[PDB]
Amino acid sequence: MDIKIKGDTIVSDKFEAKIKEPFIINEKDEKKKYIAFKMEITAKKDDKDLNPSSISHDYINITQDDKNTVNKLRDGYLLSDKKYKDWTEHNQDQIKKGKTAQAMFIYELRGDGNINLNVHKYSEDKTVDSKSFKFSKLKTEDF
Amino acid sequence: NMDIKIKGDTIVSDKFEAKIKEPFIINEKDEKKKYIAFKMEITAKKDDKDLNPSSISHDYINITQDDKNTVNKLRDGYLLSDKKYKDWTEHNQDQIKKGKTAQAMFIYELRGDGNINLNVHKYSEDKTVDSKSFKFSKLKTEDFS
Repeated sequence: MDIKIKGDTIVSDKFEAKIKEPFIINEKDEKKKYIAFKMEITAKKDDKDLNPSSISHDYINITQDDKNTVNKLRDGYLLSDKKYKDWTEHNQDQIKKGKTAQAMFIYELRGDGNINLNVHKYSEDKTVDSKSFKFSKLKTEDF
Repeated sequence: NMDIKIKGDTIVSDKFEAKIKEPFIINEKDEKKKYIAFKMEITAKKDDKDLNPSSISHDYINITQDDKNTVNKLRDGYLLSDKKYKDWTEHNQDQIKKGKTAQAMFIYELRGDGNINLNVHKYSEDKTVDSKSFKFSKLKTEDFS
């Protein structure tokens, strides 16, 4: 199945995610930082696999530039989430054929280099399209 | 298809060069198992997502160890934690930029106390193309808990 990024929007036969502007969660308690990608995913088929968590798992790689390497970023988990419940409460739940839900995906930052959102077809993780974000210009929310 | 060599203490290919730091044993004291550790300074020579250290070792390196009747293929090791070697393992999965060099470390599960051979083989075919040997007797050995 084929996949693209159109401006600010991921596009596939099965779904479209609108990438809201990402930002840092500064987890002040354990001096760790995450990058958070809010998104408005709208399901285009009826398919139990179409939950946001397994979308991101299935089709998205985040990486972050660094002095000698290009760093793959791990999935982030937050101690609690009263804060973002509005955007996470459906990260596990399937999306109805016509409908749109809010999702948010967290990755564990390491460094301060620019970020790349990559997109890859289901099986193969060769990057098919990408979007980059200047780190310097991302807004940063504490915890 | 791509060609490969060992020059002294260094691996050489069109895509990269690894410097083989002197290897050594991790004695995992908790589960009475030993590993051989190859620290390395890999420097990428192309731009290529496949060029991460893990998949290099996988793609191009066989370790073996001599034994009384056989010559033993050594498995890939995994350590319980790795605060200890984070310096050398944190990038084992990540790609290396066209001109840059990163520290990698590859662990193999020892079986026996025979001498070690590092073999090198082209991408597809695993016929050894070049090799280096290390006398086991003289390797330094670092514990763990």
